[PDB]
Amino acid sequence: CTSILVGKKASIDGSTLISRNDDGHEALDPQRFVVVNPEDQPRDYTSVISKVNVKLPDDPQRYTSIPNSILTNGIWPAAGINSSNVAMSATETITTNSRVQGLDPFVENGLGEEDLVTVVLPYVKSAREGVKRLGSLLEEYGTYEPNGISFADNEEVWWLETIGGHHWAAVRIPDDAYVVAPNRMNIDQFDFDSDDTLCSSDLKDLIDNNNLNPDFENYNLRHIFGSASIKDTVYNNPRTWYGQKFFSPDDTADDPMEQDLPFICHANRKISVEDVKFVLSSHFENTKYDVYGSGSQSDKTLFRPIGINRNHNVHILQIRNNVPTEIAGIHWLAYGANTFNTVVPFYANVNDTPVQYKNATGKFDLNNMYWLSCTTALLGDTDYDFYVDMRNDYELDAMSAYRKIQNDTDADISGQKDIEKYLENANKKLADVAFEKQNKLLGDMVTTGSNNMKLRYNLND
Amino acid sequence: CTSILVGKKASIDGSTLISRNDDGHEALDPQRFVVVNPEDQPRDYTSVISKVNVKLPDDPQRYTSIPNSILTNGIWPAAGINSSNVAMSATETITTNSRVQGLDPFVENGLGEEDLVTVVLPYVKSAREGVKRLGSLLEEYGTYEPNGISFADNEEVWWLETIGGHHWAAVRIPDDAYVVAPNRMNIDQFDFDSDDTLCSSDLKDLIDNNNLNPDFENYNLRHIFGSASIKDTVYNNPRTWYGQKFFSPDDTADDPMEQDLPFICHANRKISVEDVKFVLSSHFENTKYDVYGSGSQSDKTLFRPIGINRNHNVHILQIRNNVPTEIAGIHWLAYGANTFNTVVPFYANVNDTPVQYKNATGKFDLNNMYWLSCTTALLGDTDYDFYVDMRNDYELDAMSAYRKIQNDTDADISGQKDIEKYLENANKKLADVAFEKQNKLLGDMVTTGSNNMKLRYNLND
Amino acid sequence: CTSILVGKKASIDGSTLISRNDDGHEALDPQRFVVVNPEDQPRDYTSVISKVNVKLPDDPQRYTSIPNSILTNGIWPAAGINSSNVAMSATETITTNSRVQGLDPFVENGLGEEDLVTVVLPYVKSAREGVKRLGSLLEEYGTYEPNGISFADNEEVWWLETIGGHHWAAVRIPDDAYVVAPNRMNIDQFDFDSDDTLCSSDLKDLIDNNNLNPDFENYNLRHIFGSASIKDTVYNNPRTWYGQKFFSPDDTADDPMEQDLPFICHANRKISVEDVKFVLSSHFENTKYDVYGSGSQSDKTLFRPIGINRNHNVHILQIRNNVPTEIAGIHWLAYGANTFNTVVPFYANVNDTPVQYKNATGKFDLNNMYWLSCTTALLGDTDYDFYVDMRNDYELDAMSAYRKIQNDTDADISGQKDIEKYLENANKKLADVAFEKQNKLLGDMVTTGSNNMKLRYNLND
Amino acid sequence: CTSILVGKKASIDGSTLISRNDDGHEALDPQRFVVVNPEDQPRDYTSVISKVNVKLPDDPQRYTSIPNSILTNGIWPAAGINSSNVAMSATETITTNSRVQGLDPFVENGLGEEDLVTVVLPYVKSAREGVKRLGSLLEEYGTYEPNGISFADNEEVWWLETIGGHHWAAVRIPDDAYVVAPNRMNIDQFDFDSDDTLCSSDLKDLIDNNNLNPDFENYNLRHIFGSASIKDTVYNNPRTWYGQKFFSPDDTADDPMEQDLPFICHANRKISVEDVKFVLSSHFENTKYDVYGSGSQSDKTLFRPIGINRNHNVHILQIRNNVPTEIAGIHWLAYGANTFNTVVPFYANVNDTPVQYKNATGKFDLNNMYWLSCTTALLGDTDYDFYVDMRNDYELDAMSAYRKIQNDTDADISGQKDIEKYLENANKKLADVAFEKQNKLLGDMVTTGSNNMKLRYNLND
Repeated sequence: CTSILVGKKASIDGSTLISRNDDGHEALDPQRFVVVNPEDQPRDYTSVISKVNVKLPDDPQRYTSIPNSILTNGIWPAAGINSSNVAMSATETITTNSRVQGLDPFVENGLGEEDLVTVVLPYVKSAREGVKRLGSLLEEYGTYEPNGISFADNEEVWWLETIGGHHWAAVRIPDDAYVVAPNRMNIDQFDFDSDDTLCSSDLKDLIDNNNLNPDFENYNLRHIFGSASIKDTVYNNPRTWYGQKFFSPDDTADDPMEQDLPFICHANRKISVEDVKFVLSSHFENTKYDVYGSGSQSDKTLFRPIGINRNHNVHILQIRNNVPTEIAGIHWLAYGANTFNTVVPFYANVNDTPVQYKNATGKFDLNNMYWLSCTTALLGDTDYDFYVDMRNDYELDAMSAYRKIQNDTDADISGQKDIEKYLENANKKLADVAFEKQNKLLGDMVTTGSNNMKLRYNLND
Repeated sequence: CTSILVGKKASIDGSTLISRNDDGHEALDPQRFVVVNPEDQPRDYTSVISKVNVKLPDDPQRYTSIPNSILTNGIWPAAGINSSNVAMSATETITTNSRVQGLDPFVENGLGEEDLVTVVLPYVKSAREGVKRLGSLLEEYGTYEPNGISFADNEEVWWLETIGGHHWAAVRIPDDAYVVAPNRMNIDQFDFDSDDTLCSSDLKDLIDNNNLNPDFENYNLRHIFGSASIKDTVYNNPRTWYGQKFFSPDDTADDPMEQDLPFICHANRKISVEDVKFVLSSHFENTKYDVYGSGSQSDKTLFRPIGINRNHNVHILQIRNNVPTEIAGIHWLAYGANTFNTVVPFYANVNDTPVQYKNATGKFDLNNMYWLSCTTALLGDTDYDFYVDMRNDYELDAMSAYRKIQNDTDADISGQKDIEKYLENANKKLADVAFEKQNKLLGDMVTTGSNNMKLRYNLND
Repeated sequence: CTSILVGKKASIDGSTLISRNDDGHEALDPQRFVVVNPEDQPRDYTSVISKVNVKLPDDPQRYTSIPNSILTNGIWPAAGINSSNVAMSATETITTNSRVQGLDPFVENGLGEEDLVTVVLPYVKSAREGVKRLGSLLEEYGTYEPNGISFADNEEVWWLETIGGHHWAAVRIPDDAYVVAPNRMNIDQFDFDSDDTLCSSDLKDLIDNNNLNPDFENYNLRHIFGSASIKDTVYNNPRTWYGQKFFSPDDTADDPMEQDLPFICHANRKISVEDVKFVLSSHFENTKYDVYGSGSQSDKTLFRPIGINRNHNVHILQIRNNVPTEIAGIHWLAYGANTFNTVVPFYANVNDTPVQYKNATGKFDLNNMYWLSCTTALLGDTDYDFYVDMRNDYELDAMSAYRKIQNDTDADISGQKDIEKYLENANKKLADVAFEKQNKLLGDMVTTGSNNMKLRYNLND
Repeated sequence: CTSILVGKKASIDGSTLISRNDDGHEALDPQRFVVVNPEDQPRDYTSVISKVNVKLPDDPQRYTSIPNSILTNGIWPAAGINSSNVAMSATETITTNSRVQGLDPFVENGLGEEDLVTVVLPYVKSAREGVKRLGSLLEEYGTYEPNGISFADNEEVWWLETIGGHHWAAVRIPDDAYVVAPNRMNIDQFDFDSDDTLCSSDLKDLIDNNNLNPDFENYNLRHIFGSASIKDTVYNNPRTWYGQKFFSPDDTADDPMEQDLPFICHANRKISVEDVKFVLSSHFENTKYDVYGSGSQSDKTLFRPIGINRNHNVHILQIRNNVPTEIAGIHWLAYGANTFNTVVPFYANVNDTPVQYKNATGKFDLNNMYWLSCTTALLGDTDYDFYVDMRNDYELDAMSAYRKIQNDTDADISGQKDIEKYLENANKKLADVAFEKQNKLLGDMVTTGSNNMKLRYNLND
């Protein structure tokens, strides 16, 4: 996974943004876009992987989610926005080390990424409440994974990292800052006296009493609890670097392998949703590390890209401030490898979701946006330079169309007597256009690509 | 397309220059050099592509133009000079983005490059009037394309860029400055209240009220309304870079991909017509990005060149100041890929145009300069290093001959009782010499090239 | 051609030097060393190429010359020294541009390189007079070529460049300076009012009144009248660069393509004849641009070398100051590609020339130094690294022998009752040794080279 | 040849050192180690090559020498130490130029390297006397070669260079300095009145009166009398550079081709015999110019190495100051390519020499150290990286053994009643150990190498 966080003074529109590529192990695994209404939310939750049992409050809020179609390993809701306009994305798999694992081992029947959104998001009314509730659950039930989790509301953005079986720490991202986070523990310098941090009450004592701190001065949490491995230099650090080079070119050096890139960054400009999707779709464009580029075979395959075949979904959760609260929450969503899709700005304030995004099953169905998007990206991968111009045209054309619908819908929000019905209609329009444009792109690729098949022999007359 | 603009204090002769390569989608598409006399100008205009219907004034001025021979997609006049010695070239396709397109979408039945010179140039008496008329027409009819348009008179040079379906902005190029503009939105730092700018009356409000501005301070129009894409780094920015490296070597760094190259520039010397034609004919000579050069296959094909197979026409519109107004307007013109042609300084103050430049049809005819020039450039492309010395000799020889004719014609202008007839004779002499030299060049290439054919076997005795 | 000029305070011996490689279009074209006595000089001269007719004074001075053996295109005397010890070399083909050619075109029945030494050198008694006579002849008869011409006497060295059909400019080289000049216009910064310059009386007015000056300040003649082309960067500038790198290493940068290398230079040491011959024989040794070196095929062939297959003759004209005037004039001479020859210091104060240097015809004859030298260089070219050690040995051995003869001849000059006969005998001794050593070199190359033929099979016992 | 000189304050032990690789034309040419006793020294000397006849004094001193086994071209004694503990090595072939050769040509019946040690060393009692005697003989008899000659006693080290047929100059090396000298004239800045210089009485007049000095100020003898050729950049300068990079790394730049490397140098540490042998055995290790290294074929063969197949002998002549004079003179000696031998510290104060070093003939005999060493080095050359570890072990083991014998012999010197018999016994022990270790090395190489022959097929069981 790759995550990007943006504070409300750092965005182009004064919104908060939290985002993640939901990358799995297998390339394909069908995803659904689903609103969980309170009557359908469990009060007695049991996980599939760990068999953890959690009793949940009887007053859950409605929330958007991105559950797996195939439920063999549980729900895996990934991310969503609740009716208090709180956003949450879980998880970014991060790293740990043997010194802390030796003191606080993973808990086999604890919580995992399978579970976190389901057991946290419906029950909180701010990003800080989300952090605190998740922290409480980790302390009580434990976890069997090293994870990073983002929270946001219209004011604040937070990043929480889990540490061993029960511990955790979290930082409020400054309003004017952004973060790019790969699969490596991220939190660096950490102030135990700050109003902008939270952690296990015993965290400082854990560090101090067990000689966990490698540094002569101060506390850097990933130095203490995380990794700085050789694998980090190729799997993780280059992703951070490329994102920081894009947003902070004059503050970022030219070593993608750097182990101490800052966590919190300040861009040279305000950040758009388009900017976030670009980085989340990237493959080190204009460097020798681009698998579609001009580098040697070894350089082209050295680094894990951000856009990747096993992007199952990408979500950008936006809580806007330039609008009434009933349209503030936007669950931007796309499926499949991010090179050939576009995120669609779905209104989160709805009771149901569009058919092309809700209805994927294990059966291949090109009327569904998961399967259609995956198919497009695979074809594109076979000859990227041949298809990229069509791709670029499609991106501009589709995003323009989404924004027109959003602008029109926003403009007429006043006086609507059935808001959810009004916004469900807007989301249907968005999904319809997204499907039509995705389908037209694949058709254009198939038509032009077929002219360029190996199995051809033309008379040039 | 690629455009170059030169202010009156920046030129070697105190003239204004606006120029463009008229690049199309197909490599070949026959062009004509045509004077549209007032009786030939429509009063009720309807386009072919969009079916926009524009009622035009009943007092059009005579103007030069470069219409397509084949009228399937409309007239496509490209550029010309009117009898008020105002020059116009339309268009340079530029870029846009989804945020502004979402607010002011393209207008399907609006104006396009097909139309602009025809509906603007005949009705204005200054460059500034051209800007204002085009602006009004965009507001009245809309547009379906993102375009850059140049205007000039003997005093001023202006660049207008269209923004969404109806908006626009324009900058007066400083007298001592030049611009190199590729297919990317160009206007950068922008003062709405400056004497040197014009724009939509609502442009600043559009930006401010809709959070379009990505920058912390000030207004940069291409930051706001344009693109800074990966495709820009290979398709657009290197052309700007190569031109600025040629004119401003000590003010230009060594990164062709740079996204924030200046719009307005100041050269280290005064600029000649020969200089402009060189840059408009270039292919990154003496860099690894030259397709005819020594670089790797990937480097050689990485960047879009300026001289290119689909140069349909190249024009340099010159309004001179060292001469009586009746010979101030010069419509420099050539056809086909710019590597093997020369621009000819046609006097614009004429009622008709020379046969070798006027009469191209869809039938291949090597007596016509469009077909002859394309044929020369194609053969030259097959072995550039073999033919370039003949090419270079021809360029000097031809340009010298044109300048002799111009100097002689200028010198005898006083007392001429029929100016148009006098200048038509001069243009006939220019076209006759241009044809003879183009033909001699092709002949020399065919004669020498035939000696070097693959299908050969010589006894070396 | 490549020319090198050295002022009297810049040479190791206080002499003036002017030199040139006389490079033709065809590789071989037999040359002769000939003294033209007054009775054999035309009074009614007509050229072969242009049919120009020039009435000449009835009092010509004796002069050395290097006429073509084959007179199909006229005499082509190249260079010589007259009995006033004035030296002249004509010409170095230079460049021009279309702006000046349009104002002052070439004159088809004008003077050319075929003619210049013949119509100027016999009639002047100083280098400055040479400049003025040539300037006057250009005004009276015109020219059909762009040319650079060197003049020298025991005090001064001048460089004249022709500009269009009739104009010209000339610079006196500072005493302590040198110049390296390729086939490109050379004169840069120019002070019209200096005693060190001469030019067309209307030159400044031509520039000022016709907007020829591209620079914001001052007058740079090659900026105004010459070229700075892409071809210059590979054909011309690297030769200037290599020479300046050799003489002025600490004042010369590392870009061979530089368009604004200085005209007038100051070396870090005094300059010898051996030095001049080295540069005139060079092929970018110890750079990737050496065709005999280690660079890529494209780098090895990118630049025009100074030593080259079409070196027809090389001459270094020396006017000495450490000796009586009767032995001051030395016409150093060699034939064929400069890689495998040596210049021989012939006394110019003679009435006839040595047979091996005088008698080349169109019939191949290895008893003649032209054909023998060409043959040696061709064989050497086939495996330069294999033959270069023999070459280097030969150069030292031959030059040592010439200097011994010169030293002995100089030492015994006092009291000689027939100076011309005494010096003719010395020249015969010089030519005899030159032939013997050239022949011995070729013999050694043939003997050793034959051992290394492809057509071989040896038993290694 | 390559020579290294070390002043008495520059050595690790306070000795003087002069050294040279005696490199011939053919790879192999058997050498002998011979003491010439006074009764066997000619009084009427005639050379073989030049047939020069020299009457010599009737009181020659005993001296060591390294004559050729095959006397076809004369004795060629190379180097030795006389009974006054004066050392001499002749010669290092150097360079010259045509300007001085033209004034003072080689003398065909003069002295050469064949002769010099024989006619100088037996007759002088100091290094300075050696210099003066050689200078006198050059004036009396002349020379037919350009040569450098080293002299030393326990106080001083001198370098003499011959100039033309009769001239010469010499510099006393500063006590704290070293020199590395290749086959190029070496003496640079030169003070005619220093007590540290000696030269031809007319040398300054020769320079001044004949304009031989190329420099604006001062006298640099190799600028005046030597070469700075292209061949120097590959044959000579890189050897100087590599030695200076080794001894003076922080005072030496990174251009091996540099023409003005200093003659006199100052190392960053004191210099050992082991250090000198390393440089004299080197082949640009750890650079791309190492023929046994990782460079391209052209880079690996571009420079002449110091250790080389035609090292016939290497000698390091040491006059010690830490011991009584009767054991001060050490004639370090080895044979064959220096990559696979070790220098042995023979005491010079002896009447005869060890059989393994004295008795080589033209018949191949592996009981002799010349043939055994050559054989070892050839085998080593066939796979250097395979044999180099055995080579390195052998060098340490052998040098350790020699030093033990030297230390024991030095310690027991007092009271030895027959000094020559005592030191001849020591030299026998040294030669015996040297042979045994050289033989063991070759045996180990043959044994391990045989396992790695191409002509093999092993069952891997």
